[PDB]
Amino acid sequence: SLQLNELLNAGEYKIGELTFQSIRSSQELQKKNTIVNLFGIVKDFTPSRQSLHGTKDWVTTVYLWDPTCDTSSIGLQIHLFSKQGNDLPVIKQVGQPLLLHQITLRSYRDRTQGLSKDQFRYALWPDFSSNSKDTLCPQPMPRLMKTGDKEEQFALLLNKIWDEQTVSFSLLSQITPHQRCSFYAQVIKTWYSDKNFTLYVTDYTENELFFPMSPYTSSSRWRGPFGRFSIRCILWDEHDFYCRNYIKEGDYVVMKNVRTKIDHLGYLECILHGDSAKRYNMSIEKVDSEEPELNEIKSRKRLYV
DNA sequence: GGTTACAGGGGTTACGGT
Repeated sequence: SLQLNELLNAGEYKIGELTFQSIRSSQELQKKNTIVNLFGIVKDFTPSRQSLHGTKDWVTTVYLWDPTCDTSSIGLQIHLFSKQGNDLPVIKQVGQPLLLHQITLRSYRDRTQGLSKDQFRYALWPDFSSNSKDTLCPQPMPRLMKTGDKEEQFALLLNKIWDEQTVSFSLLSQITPHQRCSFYAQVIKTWYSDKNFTLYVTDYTENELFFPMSPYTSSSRWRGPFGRFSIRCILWDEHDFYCRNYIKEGDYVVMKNVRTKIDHLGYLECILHGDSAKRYNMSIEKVDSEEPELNEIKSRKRLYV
């Protein structure tokens, strides 16, 4: 179980006679497009179907996970393509181990993305942990690979590791552009508007890329903290409706799996986009004032009172 | 080398106090 971890945590590894990369590493935003070989498990998949525009290629889309990501993340987005016919992976159920030889990574919308090479191969195993015995179904020949002994071990582990496991919290000083992160914070300020909800929140730790709140402005109802101790969060859709008249100035919140972003004028922000498709599993929820996880915040607050 | 498939998806100036 650990021999798996050990190789993964390197970022790159090898089975049979070819070299893999882990998912987390691979999610690195590479500007230059490179040739990767992947192995993980299908946390989400679409049916193969012909695409309607351009070359109109056959296309299935999948999200490969491994232990270098948290159990919350679906993982790396990969679109597989076939110009030659419908020889794409026939995926039954989640938790199927999937190897993918000869995929490319390419960044888009500030998110690293898999795109398959024309001559891509794959190999696919069942969801061993399922009661159902038919979780693999027969696969199109053209793009298979006869997998060796070692990789079939790997497959049973990944399904096990996944099955058991189905977060990592930061201070606000520790968050950087374009990441998914989780944190406790107290609310300083809110602003509803027609089109969204906004929270200004803090854990009383300075982040370079936060706005510097002046003590010297006139007629501000912000009483503190001053400088770069507060992030703005923007809640869309369901997150708006739940918080708009629920979360209030001075509440202590815990926010899970939010996405960070630099706004137009160059300050780091939090976005919770609407997420109907149960994909990102982000949350924001009130925390009881006397909780032990909140006392590090309270203490820090004395130091800026 | 990266349309198709993505989606989603979007909002003034650190106040305004809606």
